[PDB]
Amino acid sequence: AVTKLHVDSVTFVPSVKSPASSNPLFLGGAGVRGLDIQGKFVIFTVIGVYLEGNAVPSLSVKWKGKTTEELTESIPFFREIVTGAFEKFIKVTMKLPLTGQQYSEKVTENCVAIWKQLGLYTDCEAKAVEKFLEIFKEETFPPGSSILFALSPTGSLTVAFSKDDSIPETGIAVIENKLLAEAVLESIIGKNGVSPGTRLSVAERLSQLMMKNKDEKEVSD
Repeated sequence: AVTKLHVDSVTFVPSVKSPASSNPLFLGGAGVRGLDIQGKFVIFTVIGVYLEGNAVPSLSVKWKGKTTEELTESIPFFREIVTGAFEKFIKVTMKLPLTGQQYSEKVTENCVAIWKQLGLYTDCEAKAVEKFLEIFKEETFPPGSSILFALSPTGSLTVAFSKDDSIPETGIAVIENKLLAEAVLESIIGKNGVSPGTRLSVAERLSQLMMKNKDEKEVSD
């Protein structure tokens, strides 16, 4: 069930080693981030989402048996993935050239308003966003380069970069803020996310994996 995925011209492998924990993570799903510009659907980035193996049995408790459609429309299901006490990893590969400032401002364009809406915006989050922006401030990402995000089980966000599809053995910096960490993944597969394709892909694959898990345990190690 955990096969590689070909999205646009990129190929996401079945498993990657987390630059933060060095633990293996399986390919949950992949898709593109694009938008209609003057009549043409322009693809900006190609995204892959990886999850920790223990996430399958964890999610199975409440979601085993749900169909792809049921999981795709489920706000609670994806919120459980985003806030789950397990590691998540995101590989964002550029198709179009993007500057670190453009990209970082795009990923965080809604989180502040969202946190204020929920009454959760504190100085900790303000500092986290500032740090996030500083990390990307002077970076440039040509087509083919990648931005890697590792979300720890407790909410720490590790940021790393790559010139291609390779995954570095360690990250660049870590932002210790659960809300910002979750916001990065939410911006992709959440209800207000930018990639319907990635959300659908994750739903489809997890629906199948949760009905297997038991005695197949394909996400072990």
